[PDB]
Amino acid sequence: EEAMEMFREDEGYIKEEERPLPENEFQRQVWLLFEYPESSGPARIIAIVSVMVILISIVSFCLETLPIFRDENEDMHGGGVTFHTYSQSTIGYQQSTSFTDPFFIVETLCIIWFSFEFLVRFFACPSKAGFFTNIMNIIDIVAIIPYYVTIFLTESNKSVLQFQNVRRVVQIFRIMRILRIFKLSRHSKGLQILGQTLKASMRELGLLIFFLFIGVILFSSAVYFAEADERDSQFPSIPDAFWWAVVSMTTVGYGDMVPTTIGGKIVGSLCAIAGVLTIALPVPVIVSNFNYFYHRET
Amino acid sequence: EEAMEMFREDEGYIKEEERPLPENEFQRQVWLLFEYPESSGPARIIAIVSVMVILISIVSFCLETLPIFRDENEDMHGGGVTFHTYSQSTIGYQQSTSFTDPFFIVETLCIIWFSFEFLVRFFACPSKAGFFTNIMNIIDIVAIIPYYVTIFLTESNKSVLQFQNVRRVVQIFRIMRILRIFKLSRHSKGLQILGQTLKASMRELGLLIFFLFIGVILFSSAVYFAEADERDSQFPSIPDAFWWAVVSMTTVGYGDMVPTTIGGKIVGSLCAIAGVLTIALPVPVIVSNFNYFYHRET
Amino acid sequence: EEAMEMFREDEGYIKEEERPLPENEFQRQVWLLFEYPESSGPARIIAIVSVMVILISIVSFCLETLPIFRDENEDMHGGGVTFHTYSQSTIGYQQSTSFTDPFFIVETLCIIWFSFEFLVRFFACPSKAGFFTNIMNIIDIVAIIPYYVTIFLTESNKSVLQFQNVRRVVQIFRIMRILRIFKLSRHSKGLQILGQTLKASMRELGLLIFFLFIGVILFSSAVYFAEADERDSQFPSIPDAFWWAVVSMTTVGYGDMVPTTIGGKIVGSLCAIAGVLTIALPVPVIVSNFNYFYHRET
Amino acid sequence: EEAMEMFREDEGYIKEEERPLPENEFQRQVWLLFEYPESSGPARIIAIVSVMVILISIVSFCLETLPIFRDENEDMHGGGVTFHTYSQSTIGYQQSTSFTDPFFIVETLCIIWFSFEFLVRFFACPSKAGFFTNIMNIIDIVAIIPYYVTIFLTESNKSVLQFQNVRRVVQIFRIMRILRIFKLSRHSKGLQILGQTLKASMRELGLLIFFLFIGVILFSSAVYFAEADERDSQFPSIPDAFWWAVVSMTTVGYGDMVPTTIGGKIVGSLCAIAGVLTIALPVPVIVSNFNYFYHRET
Repeated sequence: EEAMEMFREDEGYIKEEERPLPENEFQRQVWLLFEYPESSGPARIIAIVSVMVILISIVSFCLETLPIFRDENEDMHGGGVTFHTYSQSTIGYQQSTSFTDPFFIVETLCIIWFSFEFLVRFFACPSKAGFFTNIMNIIDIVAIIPYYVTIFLTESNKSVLQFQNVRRVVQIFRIMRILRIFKLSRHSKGLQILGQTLKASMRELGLLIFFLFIGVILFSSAVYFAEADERDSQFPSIPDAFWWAVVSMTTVGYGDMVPTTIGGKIVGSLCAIAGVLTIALPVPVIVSNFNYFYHRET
Repeated sequence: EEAMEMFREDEGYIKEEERPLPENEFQRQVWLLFEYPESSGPARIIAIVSVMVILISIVSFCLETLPIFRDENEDMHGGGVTFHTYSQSTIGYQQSTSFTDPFFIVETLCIIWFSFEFLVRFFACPSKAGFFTNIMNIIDIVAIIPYYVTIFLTESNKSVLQFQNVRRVVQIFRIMRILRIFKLSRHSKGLQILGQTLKASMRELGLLIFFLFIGVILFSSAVYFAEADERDSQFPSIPDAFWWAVVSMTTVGYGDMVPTTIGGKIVGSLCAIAGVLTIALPVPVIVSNFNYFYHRET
Repeated sequence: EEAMEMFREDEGYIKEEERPLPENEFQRQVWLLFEYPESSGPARIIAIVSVMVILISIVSFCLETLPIFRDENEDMHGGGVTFHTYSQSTIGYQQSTSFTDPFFIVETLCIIWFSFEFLVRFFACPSKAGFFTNIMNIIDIVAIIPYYVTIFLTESNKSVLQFQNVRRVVQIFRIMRILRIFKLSRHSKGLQILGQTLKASMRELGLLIFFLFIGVILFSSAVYFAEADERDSQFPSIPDAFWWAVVSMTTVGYGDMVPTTIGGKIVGSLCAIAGVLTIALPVPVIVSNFNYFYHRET
Repeated sequence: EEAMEMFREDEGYIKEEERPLPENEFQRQVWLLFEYPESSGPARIIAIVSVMVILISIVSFCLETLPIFRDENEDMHGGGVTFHTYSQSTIGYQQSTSFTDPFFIVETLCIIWFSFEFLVRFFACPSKAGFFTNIMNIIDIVAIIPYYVTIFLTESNKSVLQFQNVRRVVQIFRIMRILRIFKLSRHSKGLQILGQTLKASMRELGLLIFFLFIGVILFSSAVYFAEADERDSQFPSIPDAFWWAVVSMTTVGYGDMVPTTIGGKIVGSLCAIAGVLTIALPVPVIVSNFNYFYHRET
């Protein structure tokens, strides 16, 4: 049994996964209801629920921004900014105990599900200390927080001049809601394969960014000086032209700004070729890993 | 003979195709005239006809939309909308027993060929009940339908206020004519290989769309809030910015809308790289299958 | 010696190249001076000359079009059209026995080299009948012809009303000069490998064009009807939208015309993905051949 | 020991690296402090310093161009040109013994490090003659020079009418500062793998450029004549259209100029496909080498 384990690790057939139960025999049993969808029919249903749950939050998150509805705000004409209208304009919902804001309800509804997932999952974990080394528990935590950041801003604060301390910092938090989408990782097998391919390429991915950081700087400058002697130049500075080379090394290619001089085109056309020769060097490094981690289940 | 068949299936040399005739001995014989082009010279000719047939419909379909001819319509100046002018403007041809509309003739001509293909092929099929599991018979059916839907709209309807019930539903049908192009599958060997490669990738293709659906939502939002505090922003909402990230993860890159702020470019430039790292993960999954299904004839 | 040749052909080590000399013993000897650069120092020199010759013609061809010089034409203001100014405006040079046009000299100089290559190569060929099956002799012929087509229009014609018979047909010929660039094939080893890779892919390349021809039609139509109900639509017809889908299946992506409606974007964004899934299916079919034909010299 | 070395070279396990010390025993000992970071803690620190050094110069180089600061120049309004304001406008810093220009200090500070790297590295080299064959010493030299070219222009010249001799030649030098970024090659292992992959591809890379040079010329001309008979054409000449085909063979795709005629689109759409069939032929030639040179450390 000892030289067989050294054989499979060389082979890579290393599956040491053994889910220990919580030992309560119902603290154990209910734990497996929320750790394994394959134990029963209703065990699937929880996954069937929670996968659908995340989508409901997202559509509710995206529709707040819609100008059928953000133009149907408290500032439907958009004249000033109030302390209570800051929530309708920079938090995207109207907090009220009456809760006439429909989205503010729908936002809140999923959070009740997420904690009752998570907290019940926290109380029934066998491994208590190493709970926060698991990455698929971290996303659970970061999801539920700007909910509470919203409320403590509303409940605790009864004062003036709070926007001069932190107001766009609140607007940062309105983004960071967006990484609730990573909660699908617990359900998709395939999204974890991305999560492992990146985990197995964190140095070779750094070959890409560093080779692009070289490519950006070299050709942003070299086009800036060939487009230098215009009064009418589209390239005012070199950190303007960092936007230009990533538009043209990644071959997206926009048209917002394009070189105009005879030299700036000759410079500009090398950068089109060299972006192929910068992305494609460490891409098949990655994709061979992803192909390997995909069929590694077989 | 028993352990040889288990050998070839492991190998993949599994060709169990055996075309049974219809047994009529002319019901059988004429069936093979319209199932196999290789039985005779004229057996090729039917395929040589029917391949040329489909093209004639397409050019006749596309030229209806041309403003040498849709501007040479009954509303050549475009003032109003009549019940009979709905056919020339939303069905694309003028139905008449005189049939002065030339395209309306040419459209009708191919349909006579298609049924006389199909209906004769229906009566001479050996497999009678399993006729509608064959996908290359489904396209035959979907081709001939909006022809009849056009006529029943003309024949049965003599009444007022029909556009308030279904008029854009008619305009849907004018699209669905377009999938007559898939009828070439019966003739091209290579188009069926695409039909099989997709048939062997319907989960791994779903890795692509789901990894892109992740990529779209994450960066559409993250550019929306870095482009937030403009009165002059090109990004009014987040479902506006779903158009933006598929223009920029697929590296098409249009120029209709591009970020402008300092933050929106830094967000916007990550999304150029990440679209490479989203398409290219399950593409060589597919292309290895297609290369495998191509030479599988050898 | 017989089962060794069957071995190498299976292997692919099939090099039956045996250059028979012209047998004149100076017709033979001068032949190797103009077929093999490796026989001597001066044998290289002709190859060094003729490679430099082609470039001289090209720069002379491209500079005619330059508006430092085509605006310095006989119609420097561009008011009318003369029969003698047709050469300076649609043949790009001024033919005269004085030949004051400098480019018209430089154009003429190279043709003297090409024939004295070719005609001397014609008279000293061992194989006289199969001379015109060799493709690298066809390019020799097609190069020298529109030179003579230029002169016969000048020399033979002294009459009126020739532009109503053929005038843009002359302008066709001014293009077809451009395939003089393929004359480098006799000199580059690498350009012939492209010439062989295409020669070994003429069916599998046809998988690409036909899969793209499917992709173009299916999405040009499907965006035309989602962009139909505008008075302000960017898509007037469907053969307008053939330009649109090759801008967007090949992911070039211009911005001349982009969909605007909610449906036209959803249609338009599928076509971005599907162009990856159309180019990349028969590309590694080709590139595996090119990699094979490249190192086939080793 | 003799047939083992012939074995490893076939294998490619050829590591003949033997760093001979300078033999001074402190000239030797200090040499390893500036050639090997792995000898000690402080040996790392010099590499930790000098990697951070280069970045400081770059940010200082890029920020000079910023119109928070180049508009805060001596010509903050930009009316004329002085002999002393040429440094603030075309050398990017204000040279003085007072040195009130802050960047001109920060520029100067890094050069003191680079020479004290290099000159100390020069005096302690074992190999003195072949010092300038090593490429990672050339980059050291070309870095430090336009610093001195700046000073000798200021120190030696006290005269008039120097701009009519060389003024944009000075502006050339302001670019050539930019290749100080290649100094990271001594530190990154991965950037040298790029440096070796290009060193192992200098003929096969030339397959790419020459196949593109063919592709550019053939389609720039062929679109010029299909877009010829406009008064309103976007393509004035053929070397205008060299910018067009590299925008469209590399599939960047800008929108600055796009064909408009019916023929110019049919020409223009072939060039989209053919740029895929020109980049992708010698790319996996390269990327296989880079993948090989990456893991060649293992």
